[PDB]
Amino acid sequence: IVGGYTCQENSVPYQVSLNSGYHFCGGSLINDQWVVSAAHCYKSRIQVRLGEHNINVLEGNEQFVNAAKIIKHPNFDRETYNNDIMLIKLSSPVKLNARVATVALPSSCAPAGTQCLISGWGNTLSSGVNEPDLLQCLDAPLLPQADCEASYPGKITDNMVCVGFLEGGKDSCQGDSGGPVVCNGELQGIVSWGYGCALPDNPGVYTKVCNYVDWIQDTIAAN
Ligand SMILES: [Ca+2]
Repeated sequence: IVGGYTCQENSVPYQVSLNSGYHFCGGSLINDQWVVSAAHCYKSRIQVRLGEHNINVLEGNEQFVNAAKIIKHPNFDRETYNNDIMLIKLSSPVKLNARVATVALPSSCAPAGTQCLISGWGNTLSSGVNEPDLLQCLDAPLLPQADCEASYPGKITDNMVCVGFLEGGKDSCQGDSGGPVVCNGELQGIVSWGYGCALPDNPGVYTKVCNYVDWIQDTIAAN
């Protein structure tokens, strides 16, 4: 998260860290045994870490659970990042509590102008790389599709939505990928891609979760 602020300890209890020996992506807990992330964060073996704040220090609220089923969206296109959504079934249900809680699926697609919360342990710089220890937060509005398409000519599909600032400075970045975009208590987006990080006229692009509610539920029920 570039230009964000450090989140209060455990204030985003649905945020999870995908670990493959190191933190590589983020995700959202949608129920005691399922996490939703980005298809581009796929790895054959993943350890999901819940109740995290400081990613490099044991604080007492952590719950490390291994992924049992890693399911990428069948129509994920790695070149366009279309359908960049993935589901992870944990090997066992987690203990839900204050620092480990679920986030709601969207009942509808949020209108442009809605203020959302983005969080993650991704890169904090607009140039170069700096991975933070503490969970970063960012308050950003959902942008109009016209502005999204104008920023990325011929690359924005209807399963993508831009969130952020056209003037730059604040944005999600590598490492935040798979992470949550929560507006009014509902998961509206998933960190997917973007040109650079926090650059003017290049807002972040996110997977439009409201288009996948059915697939999510169907898959959870079928697995
Ligand atoms: Ca920790």
